[PDB]
Amino acid sequence: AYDDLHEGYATYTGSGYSGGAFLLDPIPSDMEITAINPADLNYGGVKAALAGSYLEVEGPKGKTTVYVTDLYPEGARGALDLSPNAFRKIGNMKDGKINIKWRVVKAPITGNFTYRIKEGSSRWWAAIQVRNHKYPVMKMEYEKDGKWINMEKMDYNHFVSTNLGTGSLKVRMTDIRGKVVKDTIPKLPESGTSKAYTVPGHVQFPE
Amino acid sequence: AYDDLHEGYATYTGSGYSGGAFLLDPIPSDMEITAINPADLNYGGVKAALAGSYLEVEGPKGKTTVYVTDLYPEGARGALDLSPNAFRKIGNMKDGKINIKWRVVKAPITGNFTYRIKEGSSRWWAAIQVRNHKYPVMKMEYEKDGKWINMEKMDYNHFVSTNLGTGSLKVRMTDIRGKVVKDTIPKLPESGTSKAYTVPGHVQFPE
Ligand SMILES: OC[C@H]1O[C@@H](O[C@H]2[C@H](O)[C@@H](O)[C@H](O[C@@H]3[C@@H](O)[C@H](O[C@H]4[C@H](O)[C@@H](O)[C@H](O[C@H]5[C@H](O)[C@@H](O)[C@H](O[C@H]6[C@H](O)[C@@H](O)[C@H](O[C@@H]7[C@@H](O)[C@H](O[C@H]8[C@H](O)[C@@H](O)[C@H](O)O[C@@H]8CO)O[C@H](CO)[C@H]7O)O[C@@H]6CO)O[C@@H]5CO)O[C@@H]4CO)O[C@H](CO)[C@H]3O)O[C@@H]2CO)[C@H](O)[C@@H](O)[C@@H]1O
Repeated sequence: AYDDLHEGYATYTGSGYSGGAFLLDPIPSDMEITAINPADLNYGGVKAALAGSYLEVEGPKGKTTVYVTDLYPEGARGALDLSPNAFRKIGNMKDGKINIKWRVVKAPITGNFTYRIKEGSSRWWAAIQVRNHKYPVMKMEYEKDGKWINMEKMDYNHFVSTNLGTGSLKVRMTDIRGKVVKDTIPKLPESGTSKAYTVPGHVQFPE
Repeated sequence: AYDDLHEGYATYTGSGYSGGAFLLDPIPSDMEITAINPADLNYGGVKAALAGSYLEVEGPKGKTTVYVTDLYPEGARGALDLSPNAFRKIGNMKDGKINIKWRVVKAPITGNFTYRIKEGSSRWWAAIQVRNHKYPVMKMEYEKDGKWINMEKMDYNHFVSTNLGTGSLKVRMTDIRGKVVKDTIPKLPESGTSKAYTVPGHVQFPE
């Protein structure tokens, strides 16, 4: 059915503010964040499906919302590793591990997607990340010669393809609800950029 | 390689000195070279098997030896597209096409292999080309955790693999006669190299 909660346990950690597997840096220190177990992270057989999602997390002392910035490698199904500023709002940190119920919620954000084009990217091979997205990005495609080509999502929260073609890149993104939106990204470099770079986008998933 | 024989036709072209498919630049402008039909290029099911090979070619007026630098995309079985300085030695330039016989021969070179590490190569993905080899290179393997891993030869005359591991790279090369030599290459970088570079090798195929 429509919007189920997930039972699990929360622990806490100070990692994930920097060097998180989803390459979402910089994370401001006042942000409530979490790492997420692999089974839940990879919903639908899509690697990093929940990367950059937001979760409402309910514990014994209340509820709070966290930004998913990292993998919780040894986490069981249902398990989250929150930042302590988030954890304290829903449980006593003396307890170390707490019972929780969580679910994906609409991101508390404004504006459009922002894209990050990974170092190494070119017309030959590219890795494109979506940031500032209101719901998990389950799918990304690009058009080439009138056909839409699926992009595999990677563990490091970018969508990848090869031989994408020349000129501007028409892309389309699908969320966890199945809503599809469409955008354009400027032509990829002749050859691999030494640095990742940012492209502010011009669409957002519907409310 | 010791013995071999092909019958076909040759034409001639000015291409292949620069920007040839096999990424063998720079080629001296007065070197004797040829482009080669796809069927014979991809001998034994190896893409670009004969890239960087040397052929002895016989026409009506004599024989000469040529360096294979490019693909002859439209050539039929046995067909070659020679540089005009090579065509001149074995045929009448006033003909647009000639009967030829040819065979893979020992490279008229001295010294050991040279490797070219393609731009963007790293421990995660690498494309390695062998240069200055006496016979066609049919196979390249590298060692990883005590096991030998085969690298796919690409159309662009490099061998490719992924997750090659850290540290210096033990490789082994097999020619078209089935001769095998082994060597070591310096470690690959942690991120895609910004520029292609060459590295001196320390072995050569036997005479
Ligand atoms: O999280 C906790 C967990 O951690 C675990 O460890 C993790 C660790 O935490 C992670 O950091 C790490 O994950 C990531 C890692 O996987 C990642 O790997 C990437 C890397 O970043 C990239 O840089 C690299 O990029 C290369 C591509 O892979 C490669 O495929 C691409 O290929 C291109 C070439 O670039 C291009 O030059 C080439 O050549 C062209 C030809 O295409 C062309 O052909 C055409 C002809 O011209 C034309 O005539 C004909 O008609 O058409 C032809 C086309 O069909 O020819 C021209 C010349 O003519 C050539 O120039 O073409 C290729 C096209 O595909 O190049 C890329 C260059 O960058 O990719 C790799 C992946 O492969 O790195 C990141 C770093 O941030 C890392 O995060 O993983 C580890 C391990 O899991 C722990 O294990 C665990 O314990 C913890 O719990």
